[PDB]
Amino acid sequence: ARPCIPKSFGYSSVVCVCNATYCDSFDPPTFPALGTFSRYESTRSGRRMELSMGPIQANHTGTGLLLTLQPEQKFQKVKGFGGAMTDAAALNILALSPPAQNLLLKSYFSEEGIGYNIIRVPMASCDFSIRTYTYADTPDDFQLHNFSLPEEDTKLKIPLIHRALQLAQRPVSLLASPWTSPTWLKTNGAVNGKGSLKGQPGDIYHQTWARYFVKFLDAYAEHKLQFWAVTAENEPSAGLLSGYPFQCLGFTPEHQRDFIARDLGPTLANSTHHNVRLLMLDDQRLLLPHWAKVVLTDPEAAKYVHGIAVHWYLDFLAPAKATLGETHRLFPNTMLFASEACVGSKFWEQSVRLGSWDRGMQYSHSIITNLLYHVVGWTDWNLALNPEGGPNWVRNFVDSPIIVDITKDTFYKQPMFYHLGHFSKFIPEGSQRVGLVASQKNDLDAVALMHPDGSAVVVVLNRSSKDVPLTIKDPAVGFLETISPGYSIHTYLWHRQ
Ligand SMILES: *[C@@H]1O[C@H](CO)[C@@H](O[C@@H]2O[C@H](CO)[C@@H](O)[C@H](O)[C@H]2NC(C)=O)[C@H](O)[C@H]1NC(C)=O
Ligand SMILES: *[C@@H]1O[C@H](CO)[C@@H](O)[C@H](O)[C@H]1NC(C)=O
Repeated sequence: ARPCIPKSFGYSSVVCVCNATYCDSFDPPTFPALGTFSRYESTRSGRRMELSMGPIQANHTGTGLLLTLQPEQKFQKVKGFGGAMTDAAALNILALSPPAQNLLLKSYFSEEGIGYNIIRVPMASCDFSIRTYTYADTPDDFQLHNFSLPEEDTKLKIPLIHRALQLAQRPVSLLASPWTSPTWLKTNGAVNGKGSLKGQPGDIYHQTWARYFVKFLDAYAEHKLQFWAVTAENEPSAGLLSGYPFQCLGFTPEHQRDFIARDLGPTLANSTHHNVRLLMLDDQRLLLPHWAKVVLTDPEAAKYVHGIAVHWYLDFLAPAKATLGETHRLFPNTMLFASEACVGSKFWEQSVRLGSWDRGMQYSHSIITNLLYHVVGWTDWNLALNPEGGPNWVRNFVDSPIIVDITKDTFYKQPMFYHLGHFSKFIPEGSQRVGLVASQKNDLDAVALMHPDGSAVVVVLNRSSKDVPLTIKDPAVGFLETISPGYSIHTYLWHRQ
C-alpha cells in the first residue's frame, strides 16, 4: 500500500520514517494460483519487504544449491511472535500524537503490519521503567489486601494492549514475567543485588509470592485482559550475582523447582486462572540442559510446567545443539519458547544504531536457529525505545526495532523490524516446521514451515556479501529458480494444491 520512506544515520542501511500521517504498510495478503510463488525481499541496499511473483516450473535450470521441501518430515507447531510492552515502550508510544500512535501499533499488530500475536508484560517495574515499584510495596501485607496496579499499568500498558488486540485479526497471547517481589519478601530487603525469597518453599513468604501472581491475573482480568502464560521469574540466575543492578529475585534451579512444586503450581491450580500456562527458566540458554534436568526430573514440579522460556543476548555465543537440542532430547514433551531477545549489550556497541543491517541479520539468524532447534515462539524485548535506548533507570544498553523521536512526532522502523517481520507476518499460530534439505554445504540460513491450510513458507537469509543462485523444489509443484542476493532476506509463499 505505502512504501518505505528511507533515511540514513550513517550506518550500513536505512530506517523507514513514519509520522502522524505516513507509515509504510502492506495490502491485505493475496495468494496466487498453483504454480505461482510470492516473494517478499528486504536488502541492505534498501528494499523493505518488496513483493514479487514468479513461476514454480516443471524443469530445473539451476546447477547450484537445491533446497528440497520435505513436508512429510514434521517438527514443532509455532505459538507465535511478538515483543514486550515495558513501561519504556508504553511511555515512548504514548508520547506520539494519537494518529502516529495508531500507525506504530498497526505496524506491529495489524494484517497491514507484521502480525504480532504475542505481548510480554512485566509484572511491575524492571530496568525499562522510570522508577522501582512493585504492586505491594506496603510491608507485612502477607494476604496482599493492599495489592494494586499503578498508573504504569492502568494509564499506559493496559490501554495500549487493548488497542493492540483491537488492531490484530489474529488472537494475541499475553505472557507475564516478574522481575522482583516486594523487598519485604526478600533476604536483602532491596529490589536488586543478590537476594532470594525469605525462608524456604511452603512458608508464608513463598505462599504470599505465589498469591501475588493470582492477584496480578485478577487485576488484569478486571481490565478484561486474560494471559496465555506466566514465567516463574525473569532471569532467576541474575538475583544470585552480587551487585546485579536491575530488579531481580534469585532462584537456584533447586529453589525454582521447590517454589513451583510447593507454592506457585498449587496456587495457580486452585485459582480461577488455572488455564494460564507456567513457563520455567526465562533465562539464558547456557543454563540448559542443567536447569530443565533439575526442575523437570521432579514429578511434583514437572506436572505444573507447560514449557521452558529462554533468553538470548545476540551479541554473545551459545551453541544451540548442546542447549536447545539436548533439552528437547531429554524433555521432548516440554515446549521451548524464546521469551526475550536483544542486541547492543556490549560496552563498545552503541545502544541504538539507526539503520544497522547487522543487528537485523542477528535477529533473523537467531529466529532461524531457534526454529531449527524445536523453539515454538520468539519474543523481542522493548517494542519501542527513544534514540538513546531509554528510558531505563539503570543504564541504556540495548536496541529496539522501533525508535521514537517525540520532538518530531516521528518513529523509525529499523532493519530488526523487517527481519522480525519476514517471520511474524508469514508464520501464523499453528504453522508447523517441516524438512528442508540442502543438496550441498552452503552459507545460507533457511527454514520451511507449512501453514495450517497446507501452504508453504520458506525464509532464506544471506548474511554474506555474495549473490547465491538457489533452486527450491516442492515435490508436489516443481522448481522455484531464484537468487539470494548478498545481505538479503527473502520470504517465499506458495500454494501446494
Ligand atoms: C510525514 O512524512 C510524509 C512522507 O515523508 C511527508 O509528506 C510529504 O510532504 C512533502 C513536503 O511537505 C511533500 O513534497 C511530499 O510530496 C510528501 N510526501 C508524501 C509521500 O506524501 C510529511 O511531510 C511528513 N510530515 C511532516 C509534518 O513532516
Ligand atoms: C493499606 O494502606 C493503608 C493506607 O495507607 C494503610 O493504612 C494500611 O496499613 C494498609 N493495609 C495493610 C493490610 O497493610
